[PDB]
Amino acid sequence: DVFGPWYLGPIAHPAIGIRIPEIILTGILRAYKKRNVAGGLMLSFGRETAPEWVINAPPGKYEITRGHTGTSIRKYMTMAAEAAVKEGLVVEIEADHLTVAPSAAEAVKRISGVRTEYRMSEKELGESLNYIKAEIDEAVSTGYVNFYTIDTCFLIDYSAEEMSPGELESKFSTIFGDGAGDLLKRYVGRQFVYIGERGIPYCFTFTNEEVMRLALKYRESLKATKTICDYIKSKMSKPYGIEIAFDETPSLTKCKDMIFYLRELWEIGIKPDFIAPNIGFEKRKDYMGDLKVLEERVDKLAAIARAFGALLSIHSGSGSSPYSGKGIGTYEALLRATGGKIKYKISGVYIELLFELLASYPKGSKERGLYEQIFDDVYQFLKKEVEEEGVLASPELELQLKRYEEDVKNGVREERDPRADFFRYYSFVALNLRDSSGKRYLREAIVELYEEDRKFKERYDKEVEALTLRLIDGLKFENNIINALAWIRQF
Ligand code: NI
Repeated sequence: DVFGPWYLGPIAHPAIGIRIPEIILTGILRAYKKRNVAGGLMLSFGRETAPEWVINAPPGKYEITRGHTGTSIRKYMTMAAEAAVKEGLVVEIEADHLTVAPSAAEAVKRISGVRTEYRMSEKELGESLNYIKAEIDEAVSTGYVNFYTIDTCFLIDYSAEEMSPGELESKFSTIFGDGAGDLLKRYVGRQFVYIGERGIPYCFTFTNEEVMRLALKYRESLKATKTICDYIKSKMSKPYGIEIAFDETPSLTKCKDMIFYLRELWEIGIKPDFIAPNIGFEKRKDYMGDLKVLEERVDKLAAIARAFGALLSIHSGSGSSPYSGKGIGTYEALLRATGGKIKYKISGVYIELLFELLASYPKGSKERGLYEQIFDDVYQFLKKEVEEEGVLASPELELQLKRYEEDVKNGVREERDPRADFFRYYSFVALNLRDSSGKRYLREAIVELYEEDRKFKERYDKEVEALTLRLIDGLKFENNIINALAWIRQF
């Protein structure tokens, strides 16, 4: 009998972040149980979660952005595993975005519309890797981790695309040496053909110059991915999978880049189950492009991933509102493009939902008082970050803060609107703000409200379940457990 944490393999499934496992797990597991779903439960190792020793550190040691949910790796993994065992459910415990980066604030800025174009030192690379290993150690120590997403997008060298032909060749020869010819031979003068769900065969060929650029573009990303995957392999006594996070990049993912990246991974002995391309999805927004163009693009990239025994993993899955999915028509275009064989990720949307729910109670109520305190403390914390040029300060944040001010001044927007841009993007800091005794006072209050107020618990659980069911029914994950067991049985 199969239940609790299992590695599900490259099969269609939702994977859902649990920023406050205490309040979110009931509604999610209800929905999973109702639609007979094998789902993932996760948090991002670069931003949302952190090791215990980061979480339990005193105020001020670590940037607000590191483990900003207040939820440790041990905690989310143990709570989710144990909840699932208790509910008789198969789930996958995933470590989302193992992120190479100089800081969590940079990893956050990256997905909040902030132009930083920072460049990492060698010591920084080393420490980021050590941070990741330590995070891994905590995951492994729980006995429950099934799956890791690796994010080395910070290491992608965009200068390789702009090098002079003479500089290019010279660097290529020097780096790759006697392996240069082998590397070119894998690609140049070959017609690659990948067939999508549509039945359209897509043709790709490569010039030497293209291969040389791709190779220089991705060498550091590939090397770090290798180091991370070797460390995971050295520590895991149970089977697991890898996802490549390839989505937090400045432009759309190109077909040839992905062919190359997956193939080079393959050459060094890494076969991801999932790859997450940039397809034009943005955090906190319904899809803002042409649905036909989207389907076309996803059909191609899905076909490519398929030939490497992989599915696409869709990040930035939540949209403009907790109720909007990712826009009308968006799920249908993804399903046609993938025949339903797809992994889809959401996380932050559950806290947006929490906050708007609190905001919807009447002034006079404690629920709404709590909301207003959250909003006020966030606003003031961020003003102070801009004021003191703290770690989250940026021109973009400053503008959003001014936009909110202007709008309330001109009666365009009401005070404490949870839809104000700055709050939508930066409300996450609420869960890591601390009182003078260093407690996460707002996260503690939320959990208290939930644990002690029966009517609040009930309404939130219903909203969480409902949101998870919209995702499940929208992307046809109902009964996906069948393929998960077909994978597991093979072992
Ligand atoms: Ni993501």
